Amino acid sequence: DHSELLVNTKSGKVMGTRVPVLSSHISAFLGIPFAEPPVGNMRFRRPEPKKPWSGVWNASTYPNNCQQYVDEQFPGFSGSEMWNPNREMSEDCLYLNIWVPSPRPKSTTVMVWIYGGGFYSGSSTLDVYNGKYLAYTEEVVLVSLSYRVGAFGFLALHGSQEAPGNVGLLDQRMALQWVHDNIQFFGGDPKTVTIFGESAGGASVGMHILSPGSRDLFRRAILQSGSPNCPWASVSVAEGRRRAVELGRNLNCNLNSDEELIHCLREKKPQELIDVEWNVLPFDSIFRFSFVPVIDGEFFPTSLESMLNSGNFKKTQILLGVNKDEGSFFLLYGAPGFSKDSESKISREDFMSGVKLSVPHANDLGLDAVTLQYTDWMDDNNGIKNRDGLDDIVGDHNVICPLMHFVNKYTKFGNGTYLYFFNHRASNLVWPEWMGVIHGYEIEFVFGLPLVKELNYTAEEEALSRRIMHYWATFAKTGNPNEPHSQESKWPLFTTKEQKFIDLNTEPMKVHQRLRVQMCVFWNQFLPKLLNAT
Ligand SMILES: c1ccc2oc(CNCCCCCCCNc3c4c(nc5ccccc35)CCCC4)cc2c1
Ligand SMILES: *[C@@H]1O[C@H](CO)[C@@H](O[C@@H]2O[C@H](CO)[C@@H](O)[C@H](O)[C@H]2NC(C)=O)[C@H](O)[C@H]1NC(C)=O
Ligand SMILES: *[C@@H]1O[C@H](CO)[C@@H](O)[C@H](O)[C@H]1NC(C)=O
Ligand SMILES: *[C@H]1O[C@H](CO)[C@@H](O)[C@H](O)[C@H]1NC(C)=O
Repeated sequence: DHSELLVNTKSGKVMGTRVPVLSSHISAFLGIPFAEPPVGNMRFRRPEPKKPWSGVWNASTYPNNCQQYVDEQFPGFSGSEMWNPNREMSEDCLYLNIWVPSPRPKSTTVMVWIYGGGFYSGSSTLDVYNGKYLAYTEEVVLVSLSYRVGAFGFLALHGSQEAPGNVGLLDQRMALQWVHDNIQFFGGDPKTVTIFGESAGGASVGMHILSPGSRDLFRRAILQSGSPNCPWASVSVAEGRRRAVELGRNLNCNLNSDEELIHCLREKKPQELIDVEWNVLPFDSIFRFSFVPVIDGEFFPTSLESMLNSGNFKKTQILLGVNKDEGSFFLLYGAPGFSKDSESKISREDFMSGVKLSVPHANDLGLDAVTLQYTDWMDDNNGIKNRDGLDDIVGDHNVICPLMHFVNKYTKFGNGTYLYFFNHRASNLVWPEWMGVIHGYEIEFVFGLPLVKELNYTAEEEALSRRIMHYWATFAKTGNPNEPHSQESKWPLFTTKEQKFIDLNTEPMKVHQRLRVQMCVFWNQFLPKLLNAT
């Protein structure tokens, strides 16, 4: 080798870069391709594996982020801008990143990060997805993948093979193929790969657990605030088709045959599709899960629920959880009365509307049912209560109760579940109090940022991040987040009978049972039953 930053891989030779890590240093390989650029006539198709290359691929800088809608609701605002692309956007975007410990290890554990963003945005290159503190602190090879989002990734004319749909999931699978085939040269154990991810990354993980074509490519799985059965995470092939033809209609396109339609859509510039993306949604939910995975009979042989009942999925160990206020950012962005700079107390009227916004698929009875469920009628004009109740509505319906359904289903067949509730609101949070513990805001703990002194996290936050990185890495290494026979308090296994989970915050650990049963019984059993009858 005569070098640490040089690696020969079944695709090509790769030149690394040396990086500082809290006064130490590590190796890092940025922007390694794993597939052919999906440009021109390749748009909306299955990816192809990268054609192997003569020479030294300069893997010393982050790659172009994929093409997505950017978030300008708060220009200049870091809380919101941290999530936007920070490298140039381009259809040429299927690369990946490895952080290897230094000195290069023998065959140690690999974690692969799959970003979220609702399947319409996201980027592998964000400050908070910086793999170096975790790769360093826990001695793991940390990969981060990238995948087409939006129409580029999920336009779906089932029957067609030109835009079959799901292709963004296939992007991830191929990144995962590549880890299977090449991570050995980098010091990592291809028999010890944990895929982890948040939001749509969390659901993508769960979809790889489910899909036959992906199960064999990894060992263990972490799902953070996302689950494949989330209502924003998939659509029927009928509704993908319907939505895809509506992108044509919106862009003046021939609609007689798929060939016609795809051809038209392939001619248009990127920002053009992005600009009419919103306008495919029936009406509506706020924000733009236009193009998402399809239940296609291929990647997904049958319906998720049926897969999940029959046990048709990978049986291994999972670690997963939710944040206390998943819903808060949705309300801020899409619902009246809710604004970044006020306490956002909610009139009783703005509650009726907010309910309607959050449960689009429901009839008047559904809305009454949800309203009854979440309303204190001894004090129905409390604007804090109404504001918080709406938050819980949105959080439970879209993240917690689908996640709890998945957990109870998986655990009947799987080989060990661990379940967390992250309810710490960070000291240095730039968002207003009423949002609480926000969708996405445990990521920074997982990826080590509170160990950087520059960023003003408290010491008790430094200890939390260290504890969490350990749980995560110990779990990836062993299928269990606890240390062999250590003094520290044990995070119990989640079981069907007893359903224990822990909080994840600065106070000493507490174990609980049945995370949000009452509401989840409502969302998972009662409400669907009531809508199917009426
Ligand atoms: C209620 C209803 C639907 C929901 O779907 C999801 C899962 N993914 C949604 C992410 C797509 C919206 C992201 C646009 C802004 N990017 C952010 C993202 C996240 N958190 C944010 C918090 C505050 C402001 C912006 C955030 C975390 C996920 C990455 C994108 C969560 C969720 C909650
Ligand atoms: C995970 O699976 C392992 C192995 O597939 C299970 O361990 C076996 O348990 C049976 C009965 O408990 C024993 O007869 C064997 O000695 C164990 N085998 C091994 C290889 O350890 C284990 O119980 C499963 N874990 C969970 C939490 O479901
Ligand atoms: C790798 O690429 C970047 C792009 O500007 C450059 O800064 C860096 O010095 C290059 N290294 C080599 C080996 O050329
Ligand atoms: C704490 O650090 C931040 C960096 O995000 C810095 O901008 C800020 O000025 C510091 N706080 C105070 C009170 O000076």
